[PDB]
Amino acid sequence: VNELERINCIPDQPPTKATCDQRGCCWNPQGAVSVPWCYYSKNHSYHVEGNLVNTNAGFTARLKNLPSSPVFGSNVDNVLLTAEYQTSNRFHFKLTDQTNNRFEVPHEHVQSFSGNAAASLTYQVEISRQPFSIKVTRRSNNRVLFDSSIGPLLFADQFLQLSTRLPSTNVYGLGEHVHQQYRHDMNWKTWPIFNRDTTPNGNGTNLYGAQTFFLCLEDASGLSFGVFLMNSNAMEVVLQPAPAITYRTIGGILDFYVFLGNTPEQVVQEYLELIGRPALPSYWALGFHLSRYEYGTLDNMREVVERNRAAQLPYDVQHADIDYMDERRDFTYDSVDFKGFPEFVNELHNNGQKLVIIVDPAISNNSSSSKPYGPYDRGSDMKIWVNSSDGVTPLIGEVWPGQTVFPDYTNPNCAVWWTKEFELFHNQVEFDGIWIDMNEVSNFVDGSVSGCSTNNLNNPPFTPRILDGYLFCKTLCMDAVQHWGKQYDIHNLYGYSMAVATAEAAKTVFPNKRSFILTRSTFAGSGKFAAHWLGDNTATWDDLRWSIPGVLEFNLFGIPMVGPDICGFALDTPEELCRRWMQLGAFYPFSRNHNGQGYKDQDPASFGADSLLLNSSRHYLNIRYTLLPYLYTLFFRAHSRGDTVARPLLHEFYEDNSTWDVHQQFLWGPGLLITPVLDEGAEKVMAYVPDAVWYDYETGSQVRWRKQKVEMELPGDKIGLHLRGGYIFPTQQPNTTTLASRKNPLGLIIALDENKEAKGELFWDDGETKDTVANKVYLLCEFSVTQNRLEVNISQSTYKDPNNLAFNEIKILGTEEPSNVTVKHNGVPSTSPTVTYDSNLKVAIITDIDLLLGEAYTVEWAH
Ligand SMILES: *[C@@H]1O[C@H](CO)[C@@H](O[C@@H]2O[C@H](CO)[C@@H](O)[C@H](O)[C@H]2NC(C)=O)[C@H](O)[C@H]1NC(C)=O
Ligand SMILES: *[C@@H]1O[C@H](CO)[C@@H](O[C@H]2O[C@H](CO)[C@@H](O)[C@H](O)[C@H]2NC(C)=O)[C@H](O)[C@H]1NC(C)=O
Ligand SMILES: [O-]S([O-])([O-])O[C@@H](CO)[C@H](O)C[S@+]1C[C@@H](O)[C@H](O)[C@H]1CO
Ligand SMILES: *[C@@H]1O[C@H](CO)[C@@H](O)[C@H](O)[C@H]1NC(C)=O
Repeated sequence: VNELERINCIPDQPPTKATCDQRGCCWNPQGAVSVPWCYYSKNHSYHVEGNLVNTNAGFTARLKNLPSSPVFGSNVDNVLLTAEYQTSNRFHFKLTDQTNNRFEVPHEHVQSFSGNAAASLTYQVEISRQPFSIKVTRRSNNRVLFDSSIGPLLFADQFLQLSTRLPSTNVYGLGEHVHQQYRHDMNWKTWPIFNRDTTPNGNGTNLYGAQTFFLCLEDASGLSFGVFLMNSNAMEVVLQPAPAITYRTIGGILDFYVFLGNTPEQVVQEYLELIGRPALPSYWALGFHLSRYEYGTLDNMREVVERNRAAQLPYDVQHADIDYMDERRDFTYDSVDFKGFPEFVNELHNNGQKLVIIVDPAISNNSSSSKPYGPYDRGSDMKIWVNSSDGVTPLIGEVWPGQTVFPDYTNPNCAVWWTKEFELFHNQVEFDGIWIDMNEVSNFVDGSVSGCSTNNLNNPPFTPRILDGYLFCKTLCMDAVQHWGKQYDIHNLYGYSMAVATAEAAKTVFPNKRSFILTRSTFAGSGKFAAHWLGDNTATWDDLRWSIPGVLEFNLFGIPMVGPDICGFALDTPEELCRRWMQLGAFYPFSRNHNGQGYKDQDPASFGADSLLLNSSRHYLNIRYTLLPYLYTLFFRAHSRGDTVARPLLHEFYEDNSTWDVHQQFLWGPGLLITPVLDEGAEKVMAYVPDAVWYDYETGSQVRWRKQKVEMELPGDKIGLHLRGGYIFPTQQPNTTTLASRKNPLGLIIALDENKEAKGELFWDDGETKDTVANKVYLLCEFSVTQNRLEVNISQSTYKDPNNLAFNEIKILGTEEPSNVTVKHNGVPSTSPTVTYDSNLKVAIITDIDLLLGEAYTVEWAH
């Protein structure tokens, strides 16, 4: 045995020979660090009994256990393998108890498969019988993608395990964690997954969400595949240098999906097709958001709002944290410190801004006849709470307002209660979106106010390496009871179910609008309902650096609208760190400056009306807003096709192995390269310039760099922004809110490639109505440039913006002097455009032009 292939047979304790012998494993302490001293033997697990049986969907096999006696609970003697050739690029297999029904995730989007095995498979599946293994290979080149033969299948009631070899160490995904790097280097590492309120720091613990998907770039040709495990039980994922990955879960079933694609982007598309593509956001939600924990008073909140508006900061959304509530209670505001809250919301709305309020799941149980609490009263009447293990008494915990009960969002009647609570609150306070927090679910006591009973759910035979080492730590008892089942099985689905419910609520509170939902806890598929933020970070340079892989990973997960708390939640932020964080933060898909209780102000204007931080912030936010039609079109593609929005370099440049672990840079879509300074004291960054033509966004000049590391010079007031040759970027003159910006002239930036060609597109709809894509009420155009000619082509035209919008400026990068510029509208010349040329920089700008949005044009020139 090569020691890098050993599968650890004592994951639970320090290795000893007595235990090894007792478990039938192999003993060989003579390895390197982390190499398992005790590991599974070549032949001792399951075997196929009899023949495989062809089915309409695929095949089944009966697997039978070669007798080994109880280690982590009751073992499953007879396992059923069910395999389905669901599509040409998606393989599904599950391992279940032949004789007993077990918990299976009640996912809201994923459906059971009916009908027939797909034609034209890109993959082939091979099963071995003695012992059992399953292998998925790519048909085109026979590359083995999934191969469980490296280790056993373990299948006990509370311990299920399967391993697979991997064809490369280009592995990305898993969550929710702070991985620090984007690529998993595959040296020995265990990642626990169990939704938990915990700090995203350098310790690598389980965090708020549960995301089992990973993507593997097989080679430089771009060929890639992905694996997803549909299991909501506590689990851990073990990486080793074979290279190989092992999934080790303490409940449910092994329900796997394998996705193949020609590019990493196609693997993401295949995954999102299964689990659900992200919601198209409200266009306003792409603006800058400002927030903090404890303004304390409305007067304080208004002062912050007003100084940032005074500074002309692009600034669409104000969040209001639990300090707006009457004693941290949902669906109230503090009639004293937040006296006049309704008038403030009118002021926000009148300035074209939006209000997002925090809502916690936990409901105060403190209600009397003297002092009634309506949400508790109504929730109790409807009987919609999570119950203790008796199945009838609501479970009591403790969160912000004190003792609380917790909504059971898995019960359809709960969402009716939840909706009515929001419709009543909204009559008082006209919020525009909802921030759901503390939904792991997070509890200030362990399990409940009376703790947890000792039993196999609260105290299982095996516990993954979760923070604090008990399942019920800072959450509900594992034997608590909900409509979908016991908390042991569905704990990881609480935040998911809460987002589903909250989205159901938005149907009523915000009729036919998308609104905005931001969630802390997530499961696979939560991006269909909500944005995400990366949680309670800290104002340190480490946190700044760690933000990028977090953003990228959530994009792979189909939650593209993601960002951290810009400047850092915990701690006073240093000015230089906040300045570099706001530069980068202008380019996070979800851009929010948020701050913890007590710390100094970190809103941009608090640094001074004439500070470099404010100046720089406003400069880069105005760039963000200029480019919002490009960003919005990227979200349209994420929603309708499944593309990422914040994208790793390797997704566009996989042919170049220098891009495979770049994590200090990223792209917006295919064309915009963002290079932040992420080091204290630095005025340069060490960056990689991929193999393309690149133009400096601000000046339009073509960089000398191509396919190389560079020291990019970036002074206190600069972040690197380069546009890729071959791409056309739609823009719109910025303003301080998107309500206003969306009325402005549009522009095109044409970044020419080596052949003087470029392509791009623009999606445009009303920016807020739900189902504009489903109901095909939108504009989609395509731009293409070939040497002497720009064509504006209209592929869908069922929305005409009433603001009479037009392209009034075209900037061409990397061009020789155009001359004789002519504009035609469906063939008819022409109106005679002004052209300015910079011969040194090779930039042409065409003005005094009026190309109506939604109309076909040709713009032609000579050299
Ligand atoms: C939690 O306990 C309550 C009782 O406290 C259960 O409420 C039942 O709800 C249905 C209507 O949905 C009624 O028909 C039953 O009569 C209720 N029970 C009683 C005795 O009041 C609720 O079902 C429990 N929840 C779970 C998930 O088991
Ligand atoms: C940005 O939006 C503001 C609204 O906040 C626009 O404000 C002005 O627009 C008109 C001038 O063309 C005035 O007649 C309005 O009264 C005025 N409103 C204000 C400032 O409160 C402004 O034009 C927009 N600017 C850009 C660059 O688009
Ligand atoms: O450390 S402390 O801030 O007190 O509490 C954290 C640990 O439980 C919570 O997650 C903070 S919550 C999440 C944070 O975005 C909100 O601003 C806080 C108030 O709603
Ligand atoms: C790990 O957690 C501890 C608290 O238990 C914290 O003080 C420490 O800073 C963390 N370590 C890292 C590497 O961030």
